[PDB]
Amino acid sequence: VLPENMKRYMGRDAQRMNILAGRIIAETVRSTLGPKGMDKMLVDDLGDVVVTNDGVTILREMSVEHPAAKMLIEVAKTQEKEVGDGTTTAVVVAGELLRKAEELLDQNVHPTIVVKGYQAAAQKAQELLKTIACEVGAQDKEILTKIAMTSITGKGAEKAKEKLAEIIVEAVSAVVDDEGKVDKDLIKIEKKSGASIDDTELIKGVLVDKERVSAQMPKKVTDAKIALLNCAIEETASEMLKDMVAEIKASGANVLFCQKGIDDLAQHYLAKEGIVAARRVKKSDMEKLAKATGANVIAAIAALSAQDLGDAGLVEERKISGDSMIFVEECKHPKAVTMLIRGTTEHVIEEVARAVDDAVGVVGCTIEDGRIVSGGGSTEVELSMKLREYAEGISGREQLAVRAFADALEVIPRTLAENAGLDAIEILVKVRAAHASNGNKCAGLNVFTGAVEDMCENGVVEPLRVKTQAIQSAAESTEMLLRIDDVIAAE
Amino acid sequence: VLPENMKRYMGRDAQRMNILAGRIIAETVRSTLGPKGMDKMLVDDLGDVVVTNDGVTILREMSVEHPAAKMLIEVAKTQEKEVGDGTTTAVVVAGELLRKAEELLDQNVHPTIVVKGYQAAAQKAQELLKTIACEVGAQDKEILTKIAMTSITGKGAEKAKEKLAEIIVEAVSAVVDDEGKVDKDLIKIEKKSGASIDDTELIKGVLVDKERVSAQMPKKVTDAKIALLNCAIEETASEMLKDMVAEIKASGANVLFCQKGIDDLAQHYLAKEGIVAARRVKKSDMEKLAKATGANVIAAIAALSAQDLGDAGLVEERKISGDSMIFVEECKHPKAVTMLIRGTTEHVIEEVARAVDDAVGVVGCTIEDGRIVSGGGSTEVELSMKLREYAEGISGREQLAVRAFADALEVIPRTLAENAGLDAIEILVKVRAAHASNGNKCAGLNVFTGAVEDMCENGVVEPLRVKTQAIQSAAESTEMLLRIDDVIAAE
Amino acid sequence: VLPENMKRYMGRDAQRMNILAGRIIAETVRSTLGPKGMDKMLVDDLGDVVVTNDGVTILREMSVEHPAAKMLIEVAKTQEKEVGDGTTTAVVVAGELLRKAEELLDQNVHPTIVVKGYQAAAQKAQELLKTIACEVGAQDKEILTKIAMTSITGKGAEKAKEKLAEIIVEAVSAVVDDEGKVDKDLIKIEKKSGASIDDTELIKGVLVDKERVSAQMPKKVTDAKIALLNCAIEETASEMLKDMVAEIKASGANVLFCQKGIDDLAQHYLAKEGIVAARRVKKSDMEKLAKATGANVIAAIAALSAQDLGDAGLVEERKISGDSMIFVEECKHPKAVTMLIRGTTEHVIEEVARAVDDAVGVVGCTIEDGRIVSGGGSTEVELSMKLREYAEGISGREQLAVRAFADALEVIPRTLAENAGLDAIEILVKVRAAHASNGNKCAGLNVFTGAVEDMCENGVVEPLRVKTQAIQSAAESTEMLLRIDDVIAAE
Amino acid sequence: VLPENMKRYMGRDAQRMNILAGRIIAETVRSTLGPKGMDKMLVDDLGDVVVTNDGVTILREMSVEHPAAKMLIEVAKTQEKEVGDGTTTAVVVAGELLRKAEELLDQNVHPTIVVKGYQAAAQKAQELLKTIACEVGAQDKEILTKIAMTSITGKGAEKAKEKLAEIIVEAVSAVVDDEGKVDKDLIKIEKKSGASIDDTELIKGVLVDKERVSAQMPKKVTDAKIALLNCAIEETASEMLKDMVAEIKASGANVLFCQKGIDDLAQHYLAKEGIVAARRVKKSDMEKLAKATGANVIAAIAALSAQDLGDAGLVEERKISGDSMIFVEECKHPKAVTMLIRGTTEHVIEEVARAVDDAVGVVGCTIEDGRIVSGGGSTEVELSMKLREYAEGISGREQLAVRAFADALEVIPRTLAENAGLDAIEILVKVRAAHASNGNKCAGLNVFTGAVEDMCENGVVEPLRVKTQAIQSAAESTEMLLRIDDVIAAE
Repeated sequence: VLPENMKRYMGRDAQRMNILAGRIIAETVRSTLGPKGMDKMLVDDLGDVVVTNDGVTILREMSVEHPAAKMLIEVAKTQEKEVGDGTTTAVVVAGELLRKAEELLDQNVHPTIVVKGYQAAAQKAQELLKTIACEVGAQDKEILTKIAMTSITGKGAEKAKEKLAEIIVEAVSAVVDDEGKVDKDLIKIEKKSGASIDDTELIKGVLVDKERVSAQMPKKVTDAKIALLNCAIEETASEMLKDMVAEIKASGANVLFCQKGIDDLAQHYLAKEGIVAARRVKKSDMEKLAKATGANVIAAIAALSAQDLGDAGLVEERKISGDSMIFVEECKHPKAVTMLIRGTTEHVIEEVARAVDDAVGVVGCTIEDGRIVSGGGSTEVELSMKLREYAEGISGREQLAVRAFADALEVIPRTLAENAGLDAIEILVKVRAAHASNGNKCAGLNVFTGAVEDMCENGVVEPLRVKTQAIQSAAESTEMLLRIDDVIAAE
Repeated sequence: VLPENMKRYMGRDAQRMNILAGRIIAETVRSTLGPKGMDKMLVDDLGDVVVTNDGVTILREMSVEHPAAKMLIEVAKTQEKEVGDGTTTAVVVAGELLRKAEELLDQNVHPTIVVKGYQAAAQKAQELLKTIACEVGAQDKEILTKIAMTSITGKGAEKAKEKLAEIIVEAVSAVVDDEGKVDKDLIKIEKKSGASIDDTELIKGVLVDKERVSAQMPKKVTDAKIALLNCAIEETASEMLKDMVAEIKASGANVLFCQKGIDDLAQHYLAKEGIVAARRVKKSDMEKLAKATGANVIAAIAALSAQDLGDAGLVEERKISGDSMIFVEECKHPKAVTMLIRGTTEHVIEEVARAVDDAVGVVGCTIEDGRIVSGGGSTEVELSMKLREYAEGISGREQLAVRAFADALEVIPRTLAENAGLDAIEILVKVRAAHASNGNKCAGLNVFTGAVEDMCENGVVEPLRVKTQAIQSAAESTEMLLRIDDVIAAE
Repeated sequence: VLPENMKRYMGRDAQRMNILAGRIIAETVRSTLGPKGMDKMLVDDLGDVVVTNDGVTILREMSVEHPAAKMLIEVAKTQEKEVGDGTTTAVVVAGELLRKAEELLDQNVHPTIVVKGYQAAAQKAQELLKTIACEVGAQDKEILTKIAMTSITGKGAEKAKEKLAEIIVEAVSAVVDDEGKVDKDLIKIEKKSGASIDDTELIKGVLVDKERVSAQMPKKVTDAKIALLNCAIEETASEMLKDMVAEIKASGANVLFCQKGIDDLAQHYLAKEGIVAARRVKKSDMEKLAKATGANVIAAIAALSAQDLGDAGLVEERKISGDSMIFVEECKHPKAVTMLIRGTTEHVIEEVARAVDDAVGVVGCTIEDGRIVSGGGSTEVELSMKLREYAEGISGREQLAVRAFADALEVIPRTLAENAGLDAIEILVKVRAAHASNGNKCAGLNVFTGAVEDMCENGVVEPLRVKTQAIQSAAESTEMLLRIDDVIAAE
Repeated sequence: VLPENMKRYMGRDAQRMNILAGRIIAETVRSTLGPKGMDKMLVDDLGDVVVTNDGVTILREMSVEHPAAKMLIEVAKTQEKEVGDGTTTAVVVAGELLRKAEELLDQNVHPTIVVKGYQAAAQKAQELLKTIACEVGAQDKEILTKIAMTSITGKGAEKAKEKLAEIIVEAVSAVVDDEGKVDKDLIKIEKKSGASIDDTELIKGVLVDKERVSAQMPKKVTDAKIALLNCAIEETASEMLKDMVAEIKASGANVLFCQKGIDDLAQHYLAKEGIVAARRVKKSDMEKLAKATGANVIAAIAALSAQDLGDAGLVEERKISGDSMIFVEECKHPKAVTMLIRGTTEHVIEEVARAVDDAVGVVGCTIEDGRIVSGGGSTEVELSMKLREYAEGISGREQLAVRAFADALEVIPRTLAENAGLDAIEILVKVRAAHASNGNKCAGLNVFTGAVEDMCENGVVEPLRVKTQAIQSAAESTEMLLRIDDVIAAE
């Protein structure tokens, strides 16, 4: 039926096969866990080399075959859609949770007991997270930079984490509009090598990596009237093409962004009419320009009127690290901003671009949801403490799964310290002792100095939503696996 | 003749081969039997992963080769066409019934005796079901929610089974029209992630997952005049295309649903005329809109007149979980309603969508047929009791098959308790003892607590039709097999 | 010469090969012999599963290779063309007749003797059948239902054999026209699941499984003027297509049956003119409609005139088991009727449809030929008795073949009782004893109770033609084989 | 040079190879020899099964490879072209004649002696046949039915040989025209199942298996004006096609036979003009109709005039065994007649059709040549007697071949009696004794009773031409072989 080399497992072997498939990914990602964790280099058939620490990105780029690992990927994609960050943590938690479930199955605990115990403990776990959640001001500069920096740290770019936090916090508050909802789509991530990471700046306008199509055209336009055409400026015969250019002139437009190309013949006439133009404009760029300038993207020139033109106070061609780019600024009511990321190398600012793509997200989450929690594994410990007590009240066979559920959380405090090169046993004893006496607001592990520390005092915090989503996704994906006991695959 | 690997059986081996083919499916489905049963993950050649408990769906998606299993599938499809739910139960009953038939053949009971005895006992079985059938009010809220919840339970979504029963009972009574017949086609199943299961609501109108094709177009239309065109709004030259748009305007239409695409050039002119439009409308959507608004779907614009326009009090673009959808509501006499299913994950509400597709069905059956019966295997036990007495009066060789027929019903009480992890022997003794003394309205097994209970008191009931169809289909499909003694297959 | 695997026989081996080829089919069909016989499931390369007891149908669907079995098929097709029923009996009789012929060849009886003896005994056999033939009234309700029921019995549908006999007897007398000839082509066999077998009814008009192509069109037409066009209602441009519709209107036609499709544009204009239409009409349907309404099927609209329109008192769209069908009734002089077969399942009424296709045939034969005979093997016994006496008068070597010819008839009394599970020896002794003393009108075997009974008293009779055709075809096909002693096949 | 499997013989081995090749066919046909002989079933690659006794037909249908057997086939085709019947006899005589020649070659008789002796004896053999030839009246009813019946006997259809002889004798005398020559092409052989062999009748007119193309057209035409067109009645546009129909009407034609198709549009207009039409008319049918009616087959309608129309008193559509056929009768001077052959089965009248194709031939030969001879091997014996005496006068080595030539004739008296199952030795002694004493008009073997009888008294005779052609063809084809001593074949 199947290619010679392909193997099949069934019944209890299908269960172990599935846990092992989950173990392959879970083991792969848990080595990237933490600020002191490693990264993966994925190299495709075409020679494209992608180096990252992002779990779902690794899972999207690599070649995963087994359905079990493919449903794990779906969980990783949920993590991205909801939080962005914590892609590793989510898989690691679910990984150990599955290991504990398989140990229960080995201990002759019926799958219906494992499911019940997990779903029970997860319901209380989220109640406990909401109980220990610390309320903060949605627009508090301090916590806004604390959330941001938490994600930033453990990266080479953390040398400028103060500048990075500044740019992201301001960008979020800029685009939040009302009080409030943060739409990431209002902030563009633009990256150009040159200068360093400290130089990165937020530009309240639209910056595109385009130049003025002809050396004969003006290098700047003031009180700019922006026209957006998706139809190429290409017409046979210079008489009709000239009329086209005269029609663009007739609109009162001074700046022309064409999604498609512009014929060299048209570029001559466009220059004669004093019209500055940029061709081959990205679909995204056409949209950002419409958002900022209020320009209306027109299909057919016949539909283009003076009322379809957008406004910009100044559209100017500027050079950065030698490269000519167009800055669209001083717009009446720009609904888009551009973050210009600087750095010593393209590949460095490629990492920064992704790092801040997350940071700008989690800061927005912190504003939208005014509950944050301490990091360094403090919450996971709190949950281990209280759920162990709950397990005793629950009793029966269910107490077996509930105890394992709570204990599963210890893979994070442990593997974190393991990647830090710390004593797995002693760290866990000293952290749990310090947590138990001092509290959750006086705990967690600082792998940066290699000692138990007050994570909250040190500004090591993360949104409640991140923590509760991690529990939600992990628990329901574990139950998902547990619900399946028969795999029917086509050839 | 046949590919090396393919095997052939003949005569008595063809009989055993056929029973074994039926055993393969019957064994596969009986593991999914009950609220505490498992589910199957079917993964095709393209990577599509489908996780379900539905028997016929499993049989449609999987690759079945043997003609015997393919005719079993036809039985499973009959179960869907008639009842929807109970796809597993029907196969399991028929499975054991075939096993009992093969035991009779082993006991040297002529196939004509097995057929006669089964057809005889099945005739009395349906008389017995009609005898024990409990009459209920067709519009009794209580029994309507009891039928609904019976199907709902054993699912993760049962946490909100009260909300789900509420939505389905109201939806059925809404579309029933006269007293009465329930047409499922009048209720749309729409599912969008966001919120939870408690939030699911019934919208007396038509909701489609479409947006306003241009940002320039109005976001809502009051006293809406809906036009339905299946011809794409695509015409070479802006003069003729403009005339087309002017012709749509001429109708008095304000809302335009086009089954095909709308050219960007047309979208400009449509906006200029204040016409709101949605393109690429699904064939189903074009029909639901015609049903609700009374709009007449027009092929050629030449045929479109003002008399072909449908009415809606308000057609409005609303965002749900960020996604823009069109709500068509306040129609004069809407003949279609939309059930908007909410939940924390797309894959969760994918299961809810199917769960309520059945629930809305069986509630409609309960209204149309005012007879319901107790669940938990109580009927199957009653039948075992009375048919054993009947068997004694029948006598001859026929009594052998009649006794086996009645005993075959015990696979359900047994496998149910087996999936529950209960004592197969003791449960059956305690249930049959409790049934015999207390009655059928004071019996059945509650696998939810793992004890014999009053299923009727607990609202664990199902339509008589479900139970009688299970007997009808199983008995005639067993006889079908029994009638065939020679398999003639092409290469 | 031939593919490795293919075998060749010659001379006396060609004779045995041919008898064995005849034995393969004869043995296959004799297991289906009788009301208590079995059926065959034929499954082709495409997955099509056909379950039947009809001999020629089995022979048409299966893959027969040997020329000898292919000429046997030709005999089976003659049986269908003449009688319809008795497809098994004919082959079984010929099968044993060939076995007896091969025994004679083994006994060193020259093929010219075997041929002479068979042709001699067959000439007297038909004289004997005409001698014992019982004359009945051509329009006697009683014998008409007896002939019908004889064919019907031994089927699951026999539970309603009284309703079925009623429908067929009335349908035959309805279409017989003069006194008389019954043309089966005047009775349509239509089958729709829903209800049961008792509900089957005869509709003196034409019922087609078509709906009203548009929801805008009238759902019924009174004093209907039916138009029949085989040209599709498809014309480029709405001006010419409108003129086409106006031309149909001009005819005075109110109902339009188009053999081909109808363009959606035309469906709009057709509705505007109040013309009801059905497209994709089957070639057969176009003919039945012409027969009933007297409508003239027109190729080109140019040829269509008001004189070409047929009449129906009422053409109405009605729903049955939910499905929309068109009933064409109250026609002035309908020359076609439709039998609407009801039942609990499509596959059940698929069997009923074939069962009554035969029943309506043999009743027509009984009317056309006023001679019928008793069943249960009574005639075959009578023939064994008298031909044994004739054999003695004939003498010589010819008497050897004549004795074997008469004895060959015993395969039917025997295999019938064998399929019934009765004593092959004792049954034959008790039947022949009862026949010899009481007569042919006081004999035959009742396999329904498993005892010798008066088949005539019990209404177990069949047309003389059936019995005499069985002898004619079997004898001449045996002689056919006997005449061939050399097989010359191409590669 | 040649495919592995192919063999080559040379010199004396080429001679034996050639005799063996002739023996293969000669042995194959001699089993079909006589009224009590067998037949052959030839089955091709497409599944076509042809059962016959005709030698040349067997040789045409089978696959013959060897050049020697292929030249034997040419002899068999000469037999058909000249006589028709006696295809077996001719080969058998030549077969033994070749065997006797090979025995002579074995006896060291030079091929020049074998040739000389055969050519010598064959010259006297034909003189002897003309000497014993019995003169009969060319139009003597009695001998005309005797010749006919001789060919007819030994067939299942001989039960009606009196009816068959009647039809053929009348048909021949009908078409003979002058005194005389019989042209078989003037008699059509038409066969339709239904009725029996006694019912076969001769229709002095033309019967074709065609119907009236439209139900709207007249079913009969009196004083019919027949038009013959080989151009299809197919014209784009109804205006030009109508003019075409009007042009046919203009001719005065009432009946139209079109060799090609007739468009449905034309069939409408043809009916409106009262023109009856039949399409797809066979090329042969177009010719027979021209012969009978005197109608002139026209290519282009432009060439069709009123003078080209043929006459028939009545052209009428009649049903036979249900099938609609056209009878063209009462023509002024019909030059064609149709023999309508009836019978219980298509395959039976397929044999009758060929049987009478010969019978009508040999009766014509008997009229054209007023010499006939006795059958039953009487002539062959006479020749053995006289040629033995001649051999003695001839002497030398030539006498060896001449003796063998005469003795070769004994294969017919012998193999005939062998197929009859009679004593090969005793029969030949009793026949030769009876012949020698009583004469040739008082001899021959009657295989029908299995005794020597007076063949002439019993009406067992055949045309002299048949007998003399058998000698001519056999002798010259033997010499042909004898003349070749070297076979040069291409790869």
